[PDB]
Amino acid sequence: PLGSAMRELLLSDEYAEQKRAVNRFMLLLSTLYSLDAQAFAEATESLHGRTRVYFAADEQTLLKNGNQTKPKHVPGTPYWVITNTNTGRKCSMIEHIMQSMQFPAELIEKVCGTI
Amino acid sequence: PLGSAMRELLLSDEYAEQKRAVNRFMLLLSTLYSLDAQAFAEATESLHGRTRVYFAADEQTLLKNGNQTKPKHVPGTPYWVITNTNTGRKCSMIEHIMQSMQFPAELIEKVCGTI
DNA sequence: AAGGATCCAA
DNA sequence: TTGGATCCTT
DNA sequence: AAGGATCCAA
DNA sequence: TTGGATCCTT
Repeated sequence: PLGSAMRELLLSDEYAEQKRAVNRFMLLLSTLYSLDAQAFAEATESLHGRTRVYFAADEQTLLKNGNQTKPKHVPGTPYWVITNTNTGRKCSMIEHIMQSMQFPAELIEKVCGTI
Repeated sequence: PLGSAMRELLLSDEYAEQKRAVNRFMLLLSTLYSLDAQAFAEATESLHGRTRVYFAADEQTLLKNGNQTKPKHVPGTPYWVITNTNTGRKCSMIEHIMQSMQFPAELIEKVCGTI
């Protein structure tokens, strides 16, 4: 929908610069939140593991529940994310934040493909 | 609903006779189908394993998918069921036929408690 | 010799 | 944390 | 001395 | 067959 903007970013030199997964991941998060803060926020609440919390508004909440997790700082928004995850999980946290955001499954597979 | 009939069976001297789980389970399936053949039937279609079929209209359909399974014969109706299953599963197949059939969760835990 | 837990594969 | 089915006996 | 497979618990 | 977090290095 507004996911033509996501496309821009997949193609962007900046997205391309990034050499690490972690890094593409935060850029996705950051941009998504910059589209709909709202839809992102909702998207987030439903996202978490068995025992670990994934997003949260501050470093600490994440350090508590689930222990070695790598609370990365702030995307470019007001959230904090877990980083101690292989790319698979990295992917699905995006699959999820994107499904709840109503992005076409076509995009989604692409996006996850680049991470 | 018509689950007071179920309640009579849990109490019945007949249900009480059976000493093995299998037998109680067959008596359940058997009784349930007697209530609503139609609702039993729809209940059934959704019930199956990763790779075994659980219910079927004949012994062979079962023997084929999945391998030692113990096609038991017939309840007292027209179906055939898998038997090579521990009590647990024997349970959840009842839990399933039963939720789909709209019995109150209260009953259901009871029932599955007596298997 | 049937039944079913207990163990192993997704 | 579900499901298959060996394989050890309630 | 971060990143993220792997490898191990539900 | 998913989620943790070790623990070996793209």
